[PDB]
Amino acid sequence: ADLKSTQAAIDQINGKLNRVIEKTNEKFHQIEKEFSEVEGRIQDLEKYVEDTKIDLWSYNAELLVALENQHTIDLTDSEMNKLFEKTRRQLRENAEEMGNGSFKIYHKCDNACIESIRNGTYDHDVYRDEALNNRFQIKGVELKSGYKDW
Amino acid sequence: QAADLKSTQAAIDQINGKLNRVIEKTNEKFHQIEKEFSEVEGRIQDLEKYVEDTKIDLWSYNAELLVALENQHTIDLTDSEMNKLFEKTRRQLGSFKIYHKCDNACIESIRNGTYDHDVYRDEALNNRFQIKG
Amino acid sequence: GQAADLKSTQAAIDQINGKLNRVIEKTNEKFHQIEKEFSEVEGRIQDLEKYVEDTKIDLWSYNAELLVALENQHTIDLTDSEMNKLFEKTRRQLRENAEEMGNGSFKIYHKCDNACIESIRNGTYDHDVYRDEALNNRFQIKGV
Repeated sequence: ADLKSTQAAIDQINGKLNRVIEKTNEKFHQIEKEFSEVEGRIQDLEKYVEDTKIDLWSYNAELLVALENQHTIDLTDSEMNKLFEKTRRQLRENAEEMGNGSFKIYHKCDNACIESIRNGTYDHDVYRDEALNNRFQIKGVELKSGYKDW
Repeated sequence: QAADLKSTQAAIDQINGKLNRVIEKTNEKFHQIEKEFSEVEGRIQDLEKYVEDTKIDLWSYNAELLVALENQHTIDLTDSEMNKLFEKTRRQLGSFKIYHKCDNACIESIRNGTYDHDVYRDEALNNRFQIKG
Repeated sequence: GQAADLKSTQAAIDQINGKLNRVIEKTNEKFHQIEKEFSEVEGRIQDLEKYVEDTKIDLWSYNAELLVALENQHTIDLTDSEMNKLFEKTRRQLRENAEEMGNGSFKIYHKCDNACIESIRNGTYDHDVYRDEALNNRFQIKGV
């Protein structure tokens, strides 16, 4: 094997290898970034769902109180107390009880979280396919020993 | 010294061969990953729409019960306490029917939708080629 | 001009093969890590969807119960057209999402068990960060 041609078929292969190395290093970091975004969106959405749930339950508690205050219902009646306890159990889960029973609500999904859920997008990289490497020849030279025909 | 051509060509060809299998398998895998990502992102977008529809319909119901009670003169939505409840519903919001952002297909997908989850076929390590010389 | 030295060539070839095999093993491994993370993300979205369904039916069940209490209390008459639409909206949900135990009685079954709930609040994804492979340097086969 000729040295010149041999180190050419070696530099060619190596250059192709180095492109594949550089591109995969790159693509993997993109893929990692995309995952963090998707995962971030899911955590934001989970927060939004919790916030949504708590506000609906807080509302249920507030309606029973408004109706009681105006004497339309009496929360001491058995069936009404049961509904009230249902709301308190769900609120106890969140909020607090600041003694006076009142439940102070705290959102977990801030305005950035809300915006991310509403209009956030994702960095979606598309890999630029790599061209396969052409087959090589490699030139060969004659050993100086033995008969060389005319 | 002096490496035999024939043999050296075989080593180079074994090497280039495996390399091309790697360029090919990774070329494809990355497009599969890109696809699975798009599906995952579509599922999240569809779930967000479902969450919104679920929330809005419950708030629509709250507004509707308030108006029904007022209508039969049980409550007055302008009274301070009642108006606070009424304002919460307005703030969150067919008279009390909001069209769904998550359609039948959207609902089908978030509940039963499957994924194009490609499992990579491990490429074997390339054996050492012993060049004759 | 000159012939390629055997020992140098074998060297240059093993050197390339060594780097390529590192790439093969590392991509093999990374792709499995990527697949595992996809499954986790997908499972989490599925668990969140289930938690939303449970949240939904519990709120609708509450709506239905208040209507019954108000009716029993005679605050509302379910015969009126508007009150009947409210009742239909709550019954509607129970019928689709709960088991009819007879005579308008329903048993609510949750799709998101403990763990599903923990997973949702717990978070955590096996997020692998690839260790960059170094470019391979030029090997000069004895000569030139």
